[PDB]
Amino acid sequence: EPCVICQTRPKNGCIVHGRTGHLMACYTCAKKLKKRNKPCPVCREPIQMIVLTYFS
Amino acid sequence: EPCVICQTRPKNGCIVHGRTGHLMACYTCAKKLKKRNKPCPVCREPIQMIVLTYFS
Ligand SMILES: [Zn+2]
Ligand SMILES: [Zn+2]
Ligand SMILES: [Zn+2]
Ligand SMILES: [Zn+2]
Repeated sequence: EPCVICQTRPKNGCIVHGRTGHLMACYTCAKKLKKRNKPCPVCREPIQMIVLTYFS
Repeated sequence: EPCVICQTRPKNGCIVHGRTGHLMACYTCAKKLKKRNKPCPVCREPIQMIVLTYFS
């Protein structure tokens, strides 16, 4: 299923905080949250980085 | 599908290199690769870090 935010792009934007990540959003939408200094939408941890994730 | 290495755990071990990640192994198997100084199994980039990834 697509990014829960835009419903258009795949869930390829891994929201990384320490050793864990929440993957529920696209890279574009996750980056927007990081750039706006917003926390992770599912766990409220501050975002360290967005990783463009490929499901090999 | 499960981790392509152990066939037991989920694909929750994101192999991070720069801004991208390859997600095909579990955290346990991916950590073994990083600890043994192995590159990413699909792209041969050095592994910067393993992120335990939850698919939401
Ligand atoms: Zn999106
Ligand atoms: Zn989170
Ligand atoms: Zn495994
Ligand atoms: Zn790779």
